[PDB]
Amino acid sequence: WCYEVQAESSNYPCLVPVKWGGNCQKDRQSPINIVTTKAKVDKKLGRFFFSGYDKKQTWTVQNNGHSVMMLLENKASISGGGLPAPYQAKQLHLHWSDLPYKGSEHSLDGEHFAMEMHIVHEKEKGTSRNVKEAQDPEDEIAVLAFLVEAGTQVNEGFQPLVEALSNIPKPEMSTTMAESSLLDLLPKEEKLRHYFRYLGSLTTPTCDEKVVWTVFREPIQLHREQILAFSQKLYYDKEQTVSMKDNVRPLQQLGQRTVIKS
Ligand SMILES: [Zn+2]
Repeated sequence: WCYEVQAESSNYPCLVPVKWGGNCQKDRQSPINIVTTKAKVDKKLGRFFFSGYDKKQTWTVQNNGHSVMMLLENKASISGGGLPAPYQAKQLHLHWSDLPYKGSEHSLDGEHFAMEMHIVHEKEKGTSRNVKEAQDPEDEIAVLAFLVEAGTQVNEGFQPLVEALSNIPKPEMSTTMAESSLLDLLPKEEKLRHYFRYLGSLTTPTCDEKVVWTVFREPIQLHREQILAFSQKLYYDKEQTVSMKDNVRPLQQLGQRTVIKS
C-alpha cells in the first residue's frame, strides 16, 4: 500500500489511500478535522499518568519504508486521562512533510501542522466481553498524538532521534539511538492538561477501528532544520531517489461520532 505522493513516483504498483483494503473503507476512521468549538467538555477526562517515560535509555529505531519508528517494547505505560485501564507503550513514529502547513494527519479548525507524532499503546490486561459484540474492542489500542510546528530554539530533546536518521536512509534499516527518555520528546507536563478525545481507527492498513485517540492541544516545537532533517535524510525507495515526506492519510468523515475535550 502507498501514500499518494509515493505512488506517483514509485517504480511498481501499489494501492493509494482511496483504494486501500481492510476496514479502511468503514465508518469510524481517522484522521479527522477537529472543530475545537463543537467538542463537548467532560470532567471525567482527568490528567494522564506516565510510568517509565523519564528513564534515559537506548532505543531501537527503524525505517519501515513508511515512516521512522522506534520500538518501545512495553518499557513504559500510561493511565488516567479517562482511560478505563493502563496501557503499555509498544511503538512510536511520525508523519511529516517539507511544507509547514501540510505535515499532520489531524487538523484543528482546518489548520494542519509541520508533523504529527503517534505513541501507540495497548490495553494492559484482558477484560471479559460478550461474543455478540464487535470482534475487536473499540478502545483496544490507545494512541497519543502530538502536533509539531517550527520554532526558534533547537530542541535538544529531539537531537538524539534526529542524529539516528543518518544511519537508516533506506527501508528495512535499523540502529540504536543515543540514550534518551520518552519525556525528552513531549512538552512539559503542565501543558498536557488540555486534549481532545474520540474513538477511531489506525491511519494505515488494515485501519482497524479499535483505537481511542487523544490529541493534545499544545504543539511540540522543533527548529525548522530539525523538521527538514526527516525529509532530507529518509527515502521511500532503496535506490535513494524518493524522499520520505507527505506520509499522511487524507482526512476522513466524523459521521455519527462526537468529540469531547478536557
Ligand atoms: Zn501513525
